[PDB]
Formats: sequence, C-alpha cells, structure tokens
Amino acid sequence: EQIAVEYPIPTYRFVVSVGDEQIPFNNVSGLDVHYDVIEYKDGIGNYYKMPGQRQSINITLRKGVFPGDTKLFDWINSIQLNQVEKKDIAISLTNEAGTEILMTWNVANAFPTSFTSPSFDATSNEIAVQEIALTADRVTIQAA
Amino acid sequence: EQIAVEYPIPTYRFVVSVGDEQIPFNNVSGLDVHYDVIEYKDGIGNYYKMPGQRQSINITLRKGVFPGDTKLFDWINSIQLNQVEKKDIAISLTNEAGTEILMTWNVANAFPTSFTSPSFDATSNEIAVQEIALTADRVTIQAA
Amino acid sequence: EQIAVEYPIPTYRFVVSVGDEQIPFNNVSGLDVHYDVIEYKDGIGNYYKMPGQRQSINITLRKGVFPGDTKLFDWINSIQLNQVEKKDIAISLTNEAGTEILMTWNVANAFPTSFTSPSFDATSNEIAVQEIALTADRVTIQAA
Amino acid sequence: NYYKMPGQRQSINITLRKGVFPGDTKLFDWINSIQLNQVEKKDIAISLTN
Repeated sequence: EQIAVEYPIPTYRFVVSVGDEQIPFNNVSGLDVHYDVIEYKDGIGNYYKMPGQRQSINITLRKGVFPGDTKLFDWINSIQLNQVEKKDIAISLTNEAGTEILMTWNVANAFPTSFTSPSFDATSNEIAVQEIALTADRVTIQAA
Repeated sequence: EQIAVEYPIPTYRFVVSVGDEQIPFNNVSGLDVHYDVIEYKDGIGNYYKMPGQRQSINITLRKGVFPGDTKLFDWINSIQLNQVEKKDIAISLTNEAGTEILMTWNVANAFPTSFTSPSFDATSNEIAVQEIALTADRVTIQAA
Repeated sequence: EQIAVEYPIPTYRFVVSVGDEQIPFNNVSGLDVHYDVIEYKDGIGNYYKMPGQRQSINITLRKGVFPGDTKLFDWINSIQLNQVEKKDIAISLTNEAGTEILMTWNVANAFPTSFTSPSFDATSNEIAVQEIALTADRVTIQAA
Repeated sequence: NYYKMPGQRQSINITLRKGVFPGDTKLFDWINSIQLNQVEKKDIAISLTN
C-alpha cells in the first residue's frame, strides 16, 4: 500500500556562484563529460573497446546587462599573454523555497575564452543580454 | 525589508557615433571578444590550458536608405590600395529619456570591408535597407 | 520647434535600364562591394589590417515571361568563345510619382553568365518567371 | 667494444622573415655591403617577452 511517486526537479531552480560570489545568471549549459574511444582489432575476431582520454569542459553562461555591471568583461579583459585568473564555478539545484541544496555541479579552474555583447536591434522590444564562454578542467556532480 | 529589484536595459535604447558624428542606425551586431586556447599535454597527466591570441573584431551595421545620403558608400569607396581612413565607433546604452549614458562599447580603428545594397523587390512593401561590415582592432566596454 | 522626421524610401520604387533601354524587371539583388582583408603580424605585438583586392560583382535579375519576349536569352545566346557584348546596368530609386530620381546604382561592363528558365509546374497557379545572372566590373552609388 | 662519443660541433644557419615596409632597405643594404670576404658580423638575440 501507499505507493510513493517522485517527480524530477524543475530546471529553473538553480543558483550559480563564480569564484566565491553568487551571480544571478539567466542560462547555463555545456556541463558535459566526454571520453574518446580507443579500439583495437585482432585477426581472429577480437574487438577491444576502452575509454580514452577525457576532454576539457566548455561552458557558456548567459545573463542580462544591468547598469554599473561589467564584472564578466573585466574578467575577460584582464588577460595578459597566457596569464589569467582562474576560478571555480558551482551550479546547484535548490528546493522550492531556496533554503536547501539538492544537487551540485562543480567546475574547477574555469577561465574566459569568448564574450558576446548584446545584439543592438532598434526594432526589438526584448532585453539586452550578454554571454560568456569558459574553458575548464573537470566537472563533478555531488548529491547533497 | 524593502527588497530592491532591477531589470535589464532594453536593447533598443542605444546611440551610435561613427568618428565624431552621430548616425541613426537600425541594427548593430558582432561586438564579440574571442581568444584562442593553447593546450599542452604531458605524459604524466598534466594538461595545461591558457588563453591564446586575441582575434580581430567583425562588426556589421544596418540602416535604411534616405534621399541624398551616401556617407557609408563614400567611406567604403575611398579605398586606394591599402590606404583607407580608420574611424572609432562608439555604441552607448542610454536611459529612457536619452539624456544619460549607462554603458558604452568602444571600438577602435574600424574600416569598411563590405557594403550591401538593398535587395530591390517589386513584390515587397518594406523599406530599402543598406548594410556595412567593418573590421576593427579591439572592443572595450566601459560602465558610465 | 517643428521637429522634422524622414522615412526611408520603399524598396519597390525602382527603375532598371539595361544598356540604353529600360526593361521592366521584378527583382534585382547582389549589388554588393567586397574587399579582401590583408593581415600582417609582428613578434612584438603589431597587428596590421588593411583592405585588399576588390572582388567582382555578381547580379541576378528576375522577371516574368511575356509573349514574343526573348531579349535576355538572345543576349546570353550570342556568346562565341570569349566574345560577348558587355552592357551597363543602372538601377534608380524614384519618387512616388516616378518622375524624379532619388538614388542611382551604376553597374559597368556586365555580361550574362547563367540563365534560369521557369520551372513548369502543372499543379501551380503562379506566373512563369525567368532569371538571369550577370558578372560585372564595379558598382557605384550616385545620389541625385 | 663499441665506443660512441660526440664529434665536432656544426655551424648555425638561421632564417628571418619580415614584411616589406616603405623606405626600408636595411637588410638588403647589409647583404649588399659584402666585399670579397669582408662583411660586418653582428650578434643576434631573440627573447621571449610578456
């Protein structure tokens, strides 16, 4: 008796922190893990398939533009040759009230690689939105 | 108490100036910063990723055609071999009344590379619109 | 006081002349100026960008088929080896009454390269339309 | 017994690439100053900077 049913978490209940500060973002995507496949074949019919080298992480974060707010462009603009400040990102799925954490996506050593300014369209009534693309080392999912 | 909420700036509240004169445009896009990624791998498992070389800026500006107006075509038509007059572009997001600047996009040393004439369609009721593509050196976002 | 506002010219108010005769066309497109970009990089950080060579013009003209009308096919069919009659094309934006010219597009030394016949469709109620493509030397915009 | 040892050191051959600039003839002037076996020998330093 008393069959219990659980539904998946809605995709809009998340919180993003960059470095050690929390930044309200609009969209986060690209938190994928990819492995190459190494194959070896024998003449007698053996076919070996094993995981290969893990690839780097590419993450794109998207948010609107607000007055007196240029932190992302300041981050991308502080690049000198190969020197840049690397930060750890953390995206967490929260409950409805937002007082608890259910799952966490941990991204380590992410630095900016591209910045996209809003498309200024005089014939549109939408909001101006900026985008930034980061390259990181490794992602890890931790259940709280 | 008194939670404060701010909304992003609408995308149509912008003013464009080319050189030292203001030109009413219809659409501005392409103000992106792109960095290459340099990767080095060691046999023991080290994986170094650093920013590479910054890429140039490609910007497209769009506006309608008006009687007795050929400034953009005159600019592109003045090219002799590799000699052309390079100008600085500035796109600023203004407030509602247009009496204040909230954010500015600074583009340095932009010269024309392509001009698109209106597509003359006798079956259309729309306005004739021209387009110009510029190649620049570097873009910078400054918060006013 | 008395703020003056001007609207862009509609795109359907144009007149086309091929050679020295005026031909009623339906659609004209491709009047674009393109320049290549030449780049030179120094070891100390210099990044020179200049315009390169101007590209040739490609123009497509579209119009319906009328009884006893084959001037375009006669033009394209008169090709013998590399010999063909080259003509000048002029597309002008007129006023509402069609008695005054506002803007003019000048095309020099255009010769046909491809002719497209109507797609005969027994299930369609549309008009049969022919198309021609020209290669030219240079396009120039003159304000009247 | 198989003895293997270093031998004589060889000379260095380097090439430099540079664009052509208005009024610039310095490299051709240097190569064009050769008289028989007489030439101005210079030291080249290449440094990786920030």
